[PDB]
Amino acid sequence: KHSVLHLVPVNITSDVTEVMWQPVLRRGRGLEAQGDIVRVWDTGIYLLYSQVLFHDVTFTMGQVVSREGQGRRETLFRCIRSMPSDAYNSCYSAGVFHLHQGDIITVKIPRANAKLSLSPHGTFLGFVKL
Amino acid sequence: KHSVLHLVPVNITSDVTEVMWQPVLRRGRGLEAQGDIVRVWDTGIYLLYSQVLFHDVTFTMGQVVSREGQGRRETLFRCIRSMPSDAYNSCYSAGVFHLHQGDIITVKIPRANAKLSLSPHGTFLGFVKL
Amino acid sequence: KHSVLHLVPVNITSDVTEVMWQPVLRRGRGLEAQGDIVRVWDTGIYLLYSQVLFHDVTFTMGQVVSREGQGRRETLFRCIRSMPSDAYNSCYSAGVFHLHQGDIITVKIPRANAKLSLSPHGTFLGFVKL
Repeated sequence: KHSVLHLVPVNITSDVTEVMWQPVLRRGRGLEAQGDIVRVWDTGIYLLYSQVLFHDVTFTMGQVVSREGQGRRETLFRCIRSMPSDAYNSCYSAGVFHLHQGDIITVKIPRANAKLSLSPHGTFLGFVKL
Repeated sequence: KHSVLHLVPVNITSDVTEVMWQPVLRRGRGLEAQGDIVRVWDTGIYLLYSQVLFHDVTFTMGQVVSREGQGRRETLFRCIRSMPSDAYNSCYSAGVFHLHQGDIITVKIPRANAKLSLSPHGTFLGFVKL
Repeated sequence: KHSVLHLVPVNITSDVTEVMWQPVLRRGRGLEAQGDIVRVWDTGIYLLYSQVLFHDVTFTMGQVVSREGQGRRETLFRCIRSMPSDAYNSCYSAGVFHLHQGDIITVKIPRANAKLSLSPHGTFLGFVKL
């Protein structure tokens, strides 16, 4: 029986845009959403998945998922999508990573006031301890 | 040892298009494909993943994955992709959700006679009990 | 506690382009990267995920993930993405498959000298025994 956390947006805060996250599914207690980041309390291997739904015209959009721990900062994975010059695209990515207690997980979109959907069905972030 | 179900198309039936599903991998017995829906017999937390391969010209395409249970209907997640005006795009999404026995899982594409691939390598639906 | 393998590029080798893979996370011992393929030593059910980050102009890009075992060759899944005529797109796909010891897993891009990113955050391949 695995520990899990599935998070959806509460609001979008504006080089960078981030998402304030709220839990809608939680089992176990080794992970905690604290506003726009997720704290890791339990060292382990986790499946981490991220989707962002973008509405921006023209430019390449994508999210970057990173870990910052005892002294260093590391990108884990990124999703990238070209947008039509006209409108709509979800960007999903996921992978398996060793996370260390004390780690902070960030999901950042490297554009100002990025037009991201608040919809829980389109933009979400989650974890499964493996 | 986890219960799992991986499903692929048998045919595509035409506001809405759906897929008739057939199992190609099954372990355990808490899930059942019944034509264009999947019944959940066992309450639990599941990773649910969905890919659809689209061939439509011009318009935004995407699939919507939902649960209908004791009295209510809920979208779980959606995938969205703009299509070139020219041709080809897979749309993958997945997440972790608490499903209740008696639940019906639907995968719907909100366009008439949507040009979806029957290929099992391009359009598929699956579950892993966590 | 699941066996896992997360692999990233070392270099890209040129009808076909493949990736030479190196492990960055490994638990258990039922899987082995050997250059551009992955050998399966342990029969089981695995979540297999693949992302490729493409930089090619114009044409439809995508990767194909296959298994070759005792006498037969089988596509497992593929990801497909149209590219702008202008630039950038990640293609992620994943699914659950029964793999047999002795199996060889391949990730192929069906274009010559495909412009793929070596970045470990953009192009990766992984496995979780279920």
